[PDB]
Formats: sequence, C-alpha cells, structure tokens
Amino acid sequence: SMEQVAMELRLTELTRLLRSVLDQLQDKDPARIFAQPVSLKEVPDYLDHIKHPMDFATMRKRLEAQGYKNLHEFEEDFDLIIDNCMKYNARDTVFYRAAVRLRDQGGVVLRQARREVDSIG
Repeated sequence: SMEQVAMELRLTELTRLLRSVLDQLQDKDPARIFAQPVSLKEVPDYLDHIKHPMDFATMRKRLEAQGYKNLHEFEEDFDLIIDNCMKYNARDTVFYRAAVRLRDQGGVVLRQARREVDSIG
C-alpha cells in the first residue's frame, strides 16, 4: 500500500536522524571506552553483574536494521551504556568518569534531537 510506503519513508528518515545523533554521541567518547561490547573473554563474570549489556557497535547494528521505532527506544539503549558502566565500575575509575562525561555532554545532543523528532513528526 501507499500508506506502508509512507510509513517506511518516515522510518528511513528517523534512521537518518538517529544515525547523526549516534555519531554526535560517540564523538563524546573519544577514548572509545563504549565503542564495543565488554569482552566476556576478558571480563568473564560480566553477565553476573550486568543483565542487559550495551555499547555503541551494538546500537549501530540495530539502527542499520531500522530497529529503532522512535527516539525513546534509542535513548533507552544509550542510557544502558552509561548506567551499566556506572554500576560495574567504581566512582574512582577512568571508566566511571568517562560515563559521567558522556552522559553530561550527550544530554545537550539528545535535548535537541527530541525537539527535531517532535518537530519533523
């Protein structure tokens, strides 16, 4: 149908906007601490601590499959990156500190993304 096509175009355009959001958020992690999944070879007990792992490569796979239906779902995954790190790692670590900076700096980017998604429908 023409309606299913129009909906597919809306999803494609959301995917385009979220791809730009993801790029901007990932620039706020210049050390690449959140780039890839925590290695279960190197942290073999991680899943005993963290039940829903997340990282920027995993978000990118979901994005490219158009697997985000709205900005809320995308923010949920970004928040897991931050929140998983801040639980697993102690406050006095480079990991925790990197998450705090990513959270603080990403808030700005996400604030305007919310407006652009509401604005452009």
